[PDB]
Amino acid sequence: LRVGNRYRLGRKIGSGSFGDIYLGTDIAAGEEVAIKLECVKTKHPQLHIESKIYKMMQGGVGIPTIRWCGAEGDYNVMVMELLGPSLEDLFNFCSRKFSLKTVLLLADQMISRIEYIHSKNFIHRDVKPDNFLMGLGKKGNLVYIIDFGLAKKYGTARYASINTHLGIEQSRRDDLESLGYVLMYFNLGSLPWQGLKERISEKKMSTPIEVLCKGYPSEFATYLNFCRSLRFDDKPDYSYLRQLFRNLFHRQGFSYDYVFDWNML
Ligand SMILES: CNCc1cc(-c2cn(C)nc2-c2ccc(F)cc2)ccn1
Repeated sequence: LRVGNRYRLGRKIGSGSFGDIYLGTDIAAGEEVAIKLECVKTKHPQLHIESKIYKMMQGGVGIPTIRWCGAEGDYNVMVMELLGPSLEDLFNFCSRKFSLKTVLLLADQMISRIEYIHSKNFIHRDVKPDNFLMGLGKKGNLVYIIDFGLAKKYGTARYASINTHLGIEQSRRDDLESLGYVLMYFNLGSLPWQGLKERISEKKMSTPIEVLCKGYPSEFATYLNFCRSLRFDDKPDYSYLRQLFRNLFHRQGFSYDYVFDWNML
């Protein structure tokens, strides 16, 4: 199917917040792309608002390039460069187990992605593994951050901060606290409040950070304690948090070579 004079629409990949994702080809450039579709007539149009956020974020490391934006038939269309699998897909492919080196390589980039979004006056509000994608080819070592559908100028229950479960307005600290649960999720293979059948808020609040992080380097606990200590309007010390993991990376004797667990398959 023809899209905006130069794109050929392929099949559905998955779904984002407020729209389905499809494979595509940029016919003029000879490159595969990813296409997000939104019904023109939806009660709450958001595709064009999100495109403006991506546009403002352009130039930042690990911010995907948006190639075209417009309307075609029954849909609002956004075209993005093709990226690789999400960290959730890669975690599942690695049998839900990442080495400490992989977790630390990912933490370094992920803290930087969040800091960049915050430097652009936005909070993401949905920090989770499926919102981080690895690049392809020459950009294969790069962690990209996606989905600005829930973003706000200053989510998922499993990774929500305690302040979020309390019903408090999300701020910079909440994006970082979510990353801290994402990091522990990669370390454990699961979180203690996962698969409960409300109950998540109670389980999170009754699980001390020292119990959550037991058997893992103290840095994961120190990271979460720092995020929980941040005030609503506080500018987080991103450099301190990256240095916490960097010092542990050096103590372990690891090389910053971008060779992740999946690269060894
Ligand atoms: C997973 N690799 C294919 C892939 C998927 C995506 C992708 C995923 N999700 C949940 N959303 C998007 C997306 C695609 C286009 C767009 F305009 C806005 C967002 C992106 C690139 N490459």
